[PDB]
Amino acid sequence: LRHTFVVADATLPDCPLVYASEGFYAMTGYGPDEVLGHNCRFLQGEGTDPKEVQKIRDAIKKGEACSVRLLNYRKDGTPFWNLLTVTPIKTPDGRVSKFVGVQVDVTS
Ligand SMILES: *[C@@]12=NC3=[C]C([C])=C([C])[C]=C3N([C][C]([O])[C]([O])[C]([O])[C]OP([O])([O])=O)C1=NC(=O)[N]C2=O
Repeated sequence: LRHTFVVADATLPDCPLVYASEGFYAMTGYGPDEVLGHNCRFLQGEGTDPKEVQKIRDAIKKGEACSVRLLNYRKDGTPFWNLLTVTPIKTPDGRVSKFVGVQVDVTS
């Protein structure tokens, strides 16, 4: 039902976020001044499973949509489960331009 959504700029090497819904900011606890121009890998931490992470990277590198479940931590430290889904956006000539991801706090 509910879920946040963001846009990452693939034209840039590190895939920084260039847009985030109001839910993303509220959920994560960070403000646009702290997220724009960055990679949401900053929401990851100790419990975060590096193997799951390793899957998004590859999907991205390979430029394929992908969904995985990762443990993320809000700005206050409180952790939460993130059911993330990443989708690539290719130009008419096949090249990838942006990446779109939909986050969902499935902490149940
Ligand atoms: C972040 N959501 C998110 C949304 C998009 C559109 C993309 C492309 C990536 C993410 N990430 C994954 C992260 O940026 C990175 O791709 C992986 O960490 C693998 O690369 P590294 O170089 O860091 O090993 C998001 N990850 C999250 O944990 N939370 C989000 O909301």
